Amino acid sequence: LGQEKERFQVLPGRDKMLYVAAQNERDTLWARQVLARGDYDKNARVINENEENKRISIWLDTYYPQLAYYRIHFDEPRKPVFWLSRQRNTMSKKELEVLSQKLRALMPYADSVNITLMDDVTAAGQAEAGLKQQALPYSRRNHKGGVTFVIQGALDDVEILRARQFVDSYYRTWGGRYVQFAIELK
Amino acid sequence: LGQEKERFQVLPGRDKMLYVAAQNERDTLWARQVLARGDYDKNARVINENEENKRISIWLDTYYPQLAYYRIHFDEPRKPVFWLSRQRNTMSKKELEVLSQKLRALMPYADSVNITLMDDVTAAGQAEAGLKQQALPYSRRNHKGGVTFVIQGALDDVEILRARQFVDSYYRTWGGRYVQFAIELK
Amino acid sequence: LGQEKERFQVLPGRDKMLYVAAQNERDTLWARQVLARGDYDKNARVINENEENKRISIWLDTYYPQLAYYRIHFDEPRKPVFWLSRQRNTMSKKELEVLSQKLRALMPYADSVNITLMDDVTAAGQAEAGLKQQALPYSRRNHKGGVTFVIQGALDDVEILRARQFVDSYYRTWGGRYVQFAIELK
Repeated sequence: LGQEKERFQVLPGRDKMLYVAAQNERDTLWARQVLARGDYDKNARVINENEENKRISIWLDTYYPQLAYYRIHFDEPRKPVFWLSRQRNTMSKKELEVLSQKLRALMPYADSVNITLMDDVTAAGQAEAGLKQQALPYSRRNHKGGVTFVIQGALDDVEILRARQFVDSYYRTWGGRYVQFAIELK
Repeated sequence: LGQEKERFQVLPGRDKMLYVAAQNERDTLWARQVLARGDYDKNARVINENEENKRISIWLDTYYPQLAYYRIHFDEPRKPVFWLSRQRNTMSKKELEVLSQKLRALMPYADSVNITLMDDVTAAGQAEAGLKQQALPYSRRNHKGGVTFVIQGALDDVEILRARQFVDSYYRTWGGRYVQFAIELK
Repeated sequence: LGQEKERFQVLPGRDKMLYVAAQNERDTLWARQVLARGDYDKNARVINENEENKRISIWLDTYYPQLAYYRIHFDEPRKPVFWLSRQRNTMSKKELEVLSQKLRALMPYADSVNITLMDDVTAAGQAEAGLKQQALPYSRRNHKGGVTFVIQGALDDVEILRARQFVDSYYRTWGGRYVQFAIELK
């Protein structure tokens, strides 16, 4: 990979394909272009966290429709970590091993998929803390199966930016399936 | 290094790579350019305190998410010092040796990473003292898990500058994870 | 040194480097330029009191952070004198010999570094006397760990100049860590 060794990871697939793991969309596009140039399109794929999370969510929409979960993390791409709700889980260890097996089959570059339970109260508390940290007025509204944090009042361009970066960061960690943020409209 | 011996340090890595330690961003960019010219990009890396602190923080966000800490200092780059909260520490000596080991692995140029406990009350007091030194009006607001110092009133261009330099200096020493500064908006 | 024998001193270093001691910034710049011309940059350094005081202060900020001190004087550059607070000293003779040893190592051109205790009440009294000498109105404000002298009223261009020269002189002798001067704003 050369000077690109820090941006990308090449992983072997169970499907005999090669996977290039990228860190963002701009690297993903560029990497796909390089592939589409040397004609490796049929033999290699470029992956990223955001796309893979969307792709697996589609599959879950049809196979595990009532599933209470957060997000998959790929800090170690050969061993992704699937974050599930601790409070809202209904499945036994055996059923969770089945899910993990089916997730592995969907990600040919993954040795295994670890299912890890995450606390809902913690999920919402980390959202609150980040808003308190920036002395942002907000209302926490608890609904059935989620929480909305409504950010209130006017904010300057800097504060609008700093709040957007917090929100973006939160979603990258937790996904947008449980806690959501919104901006007050008056 | 020649006439550059005072700005940079060359350190060997456990990964067989060479590390050039720089003092600021402008030296870091220039040093990377020199490397990108002689084609040492694949064999040498340029490091600085600010970038390394951000890089390790990312890793801690996922592996030690509840960790109460300040900052890593590199006054001796082969032996960085990781400043942890004395009051908010929950880990035993053994758990702190584990952390230190994992920090070492992340910094191939470090012989060891020393974990040092720093007093929260001291952290906030040094922030206060620096504001008192400049006869700056401020409110200290104690929150849960932090302190905000809100600098009040109008200030002339010189005083705005001298307050920014204090704040910048404070953050370089302590990081921005516990004590924060803000400017009053009226 | 020739006609330059009165402006500069050449001192040998323990590090095998040669040190040129200069009296001001303009001589320091000029001396560095001469060196950067004959290619002695890698073998000789130019030093001055102001820069050396800043350089050692940085080191003390991290190694002796609570240290109550004034300034280092180089009237005899091979034997600098480090002025410490007599009232606010907490260290024993042994601890002060340790400090002196570490200061020596930081100044390869110094045979030894003498640590000398200076009286805080004397430090503030010399500030007062110099202001009384010029029939300057002022308020002495005693704070915790320092004194501010606030110079009051309007002054003509000559008096503004004479007060600036006193202040500049004071700081050169005592540093700016204990007594500070300020100008009243009305």
